[PDB]
Amino acid sequence: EDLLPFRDPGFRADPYPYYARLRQEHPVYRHPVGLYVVSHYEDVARLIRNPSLSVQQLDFGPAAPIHHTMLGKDAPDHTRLRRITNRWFTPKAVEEWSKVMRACVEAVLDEVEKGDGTLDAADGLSLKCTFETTCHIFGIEPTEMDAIQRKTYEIGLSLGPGGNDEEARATTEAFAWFAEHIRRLVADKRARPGEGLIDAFIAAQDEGRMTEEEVVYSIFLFFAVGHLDVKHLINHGIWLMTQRPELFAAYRDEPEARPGIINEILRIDTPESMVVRLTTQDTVIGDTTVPAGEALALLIASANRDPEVFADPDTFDHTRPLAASQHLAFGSGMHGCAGQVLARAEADIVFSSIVNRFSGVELAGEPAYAHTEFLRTITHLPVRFR
Ligand code: HEM
Ligand SMILES: [Mg+2]
Repeated sequence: EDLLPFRDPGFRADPYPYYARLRQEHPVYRHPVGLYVVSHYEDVARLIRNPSLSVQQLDFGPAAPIHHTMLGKDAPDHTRLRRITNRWFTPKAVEEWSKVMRACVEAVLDEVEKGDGTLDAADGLSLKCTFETTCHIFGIEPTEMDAIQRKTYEIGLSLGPGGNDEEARATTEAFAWFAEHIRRLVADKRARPGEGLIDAFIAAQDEGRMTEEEVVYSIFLFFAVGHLDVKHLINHGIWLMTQRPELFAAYRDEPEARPGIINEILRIDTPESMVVRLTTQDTVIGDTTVPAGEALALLIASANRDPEVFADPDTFDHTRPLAASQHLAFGSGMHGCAGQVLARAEADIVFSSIVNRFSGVELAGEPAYAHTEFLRTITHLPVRFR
């Protein structure tokens, strides 16, 4: 705990002042859990691109199956796996996915506009539409959305460095649920092939480029990333529009401002706080040398609030230089988000659909949260459109 008390409710609600104290006093902090925590932008940016840091040799504990996915592999296995999916998430591919996302979003807003204008924008929009888009990509009908959201969040608790024993058991149970669910999806597609990403994983398996477990857990990974951080971008952006009507107006009236707005939502409340790596050689980080064999937590959320890069960093300003494009919310280096183009498209579709159809959005109740040391989480976001 000490300077980063992961399970403390105050820290989870607002960790930014804790990051600021670390940046000032301990840029490389040896945390009691056995992590070296790295809080400055300059150091995070260099390390996340350093090819000597490993994910494959990290102990993921109950989340070990992530080692059967690109997220849990070092090169060359990383390259092998990532090359299978690269063509599915290019700007060209995203043009197709955008039509699906747009239709889903527009259908939700049609129900809203025909009713009383109220919506839980979390379960009823950001989750629903990102999940349905992911299922279209895979080539399946949408089912088990609630379980998939819940069990992804459960796994997230163990990926956070504050995870405990009870959370670990729920995590292994979640992976068993996912593997059973996904094996049925794959069996169905072997029996009746389509043209979706699941079909592409099956083809890769049949060509000897992936194992059966790599197929199953890679589908898991895309279920999780297809909705988890992107729904926070959407949720937090909608919440900001309820608080800041000038942001609603700018999104609608200034198309050139839109990347800057997306970027500033991501910078101010980074959906995933950190990425973890293992050193494989003595690693110099400023005035500290970390031995080989040590786990590093690269605090992207702290980097994103570092005043050496972002002036007045705790203030939301969508008009920042270079559209706030220096943020590290999508990571960087070998593992830099494979879904960035899709995520930015999905968020843009939601925000543009809202501001082109309604005059404003307001809160219709108190939001609910489930923040952790690792994940920012809006669980319920009751709004009214007009
Ligand atoms: C705002 C939304 C998102 C944010 C902030 C985000 C952030 C990140 C970050 C920080 C990582 C790096 C993890 C590391 O270095 O350990 C990552 C990896 C990845 N993300 Fe995203 N992500 C988002 C949306 C998506 C979406 C919609 C997809 C869907 C394809 C996706 C797919 C991935 C994949 C597959 C990886 C692993 C890449 C690799 O290991 O080479 N992400 N994401
Ligand atoms: Mg329509």
